[PDB]
Amino acid sequence: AAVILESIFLKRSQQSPLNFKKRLFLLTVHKLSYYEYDFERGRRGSKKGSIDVEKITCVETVVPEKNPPPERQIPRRGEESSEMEQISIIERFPYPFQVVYDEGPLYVFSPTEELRKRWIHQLKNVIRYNSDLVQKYHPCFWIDGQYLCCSQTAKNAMGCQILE
Ligand SMILES: O=C1Cc2cc(OC(F)(F)F)ccc2N1
Ligand SMILES: [Mg+2]
Ligand SMILES: [Zn+2]
Repeated sequence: AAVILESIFLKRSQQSPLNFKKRLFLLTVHKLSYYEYDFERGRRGSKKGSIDVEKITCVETVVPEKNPPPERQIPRRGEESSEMEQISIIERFPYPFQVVYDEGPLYVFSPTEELRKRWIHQLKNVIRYNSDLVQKYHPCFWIDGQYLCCSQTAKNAMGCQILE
């Protein structure tokens, strides 16, 4: 079923210290998938996983990390080169969004706000007919065994904030 979006994003892996990995994400009408990227040949490398779109309960932005490492900091502008600074789009991923399903949240970092907006808008569209949409979500990341927003310690805890 047609490719809706295809992007290189930094994702937080399921667990140990948190691990972030640069992966290609593919949205079709029924599946969200991710791949090791084959940079040299310009293709999808090895498929690493998939979830059914119909298992998604919620998709929203995530309050940014207070102390992000450089890989997730917003570029200052002109600190890399004099003009045409575009390679940041595969080097820096400071705009995070979350896909909630049964297991709890998947954290994905987008290199630009516009790309994050498109992914959220297209994800909301494809999950509109989902049976288990929640009207409550966590605005902050779950880190060190709890959600920063409400200190709850089940990854599948009901959201502490209502959705508009
Ligand atoms: O380590 C990981 C990264 C990841 C992403 C994910 O969502 C998916 F497939 F991309 F839609 C589901 C499971 C996992 N486990
Ligand atoms: Mg660089
Ligand atoms: Zn919360």
